[PDB]
Amino acid sequence: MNLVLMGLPGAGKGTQGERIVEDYGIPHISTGDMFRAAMKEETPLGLEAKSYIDKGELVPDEVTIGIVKERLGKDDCERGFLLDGFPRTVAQAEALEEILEEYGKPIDYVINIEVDKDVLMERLTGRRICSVCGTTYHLVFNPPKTPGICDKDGGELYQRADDNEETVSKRLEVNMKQTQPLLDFYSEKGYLANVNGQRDIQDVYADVKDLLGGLK
Ligand SMILES: Nc1ncnc2c1ncn2[C@@H]1O[C@H](COP(=O)(O)OP(=O)(O)OP(=O)(O)OP(=O)(O)OP(=O)(O)OC[C@H]2O[C@@H](n3cnc4c(N)ncnc43)[C@H](O)[C@@H]2O)[C@@H](O)[C@H]1O
Ligand SMILES: [Mg+2]
Ligand SMILES: [Zn+2]
Repeated sequence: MNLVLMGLPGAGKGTQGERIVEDYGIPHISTGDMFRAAMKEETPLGLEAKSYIDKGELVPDEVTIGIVKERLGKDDCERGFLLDGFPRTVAQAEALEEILEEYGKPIDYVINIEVDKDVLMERLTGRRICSVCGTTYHLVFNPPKTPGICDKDGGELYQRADDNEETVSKRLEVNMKQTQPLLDFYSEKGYLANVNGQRDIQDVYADVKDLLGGLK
């Protein structure tokens, strides 16, 4: 089960991925999460990536591809993996092709979670994340039972630094111009799957799960 999750900022990659990992147990590989973890530990990678992430810009291809290549080679990817937020440029897609060719783990499906750009600002500014487990909530669409705290572990929730109007706008701008070329790239390969992401979380996952049967 080799999967790629793609979608505009806030479309629900992390939300849907959390459901996939629970049902199948494949590693959830999010480049965004990897960069932020690096930013927290203040590693050289983290500091370099921060400049781009804080502005809502894409981190350069070379360094991004490098960390994904190493990640996909780990033992936990033996039965499959879930890429989240990578690739997000045709160049990264072409690089991944070579990487998976080397590992002998070609992509089964590229799942595009389609959501109108006009509703994503609301999805992100209203997002609140658990500082302990990283699961996401939304003040309106999926609120925690007790405001400010995680339903699972009681951890304090926060708002990601880049989820402000200005940066969200840049993120949408930067990723929107990369969207059609990526869709065309995978449509040509014959394994692009489009899912309507503008429905309730479990309804979206129902369609996502419909694509996962028979992948080992
Ligand atoms: N490959 C790469 N190359 C170069 N640079 C890279 C890179 N990868 C990462 N980067 C850098 O890292 C930065 C951050 O990357 P990243 O963390 O990947 O940013 P992102 O792509 O913008 O995605 P998000 O995490 O913000 O949203 P999501 O789709 O996972 O949504 P979620 O499930 O939380 O949902 C959002 C909200 O909506 C709610 N929600 C979810 N589903 C629904 C639903 N069905 N209905 C209503 N609300 C919902 C949630 O509760 C939540 O509040 C980038 O901007 C870039 O700078
Ligand atoms: Mg995410
Ligand atoms: Zn939590």
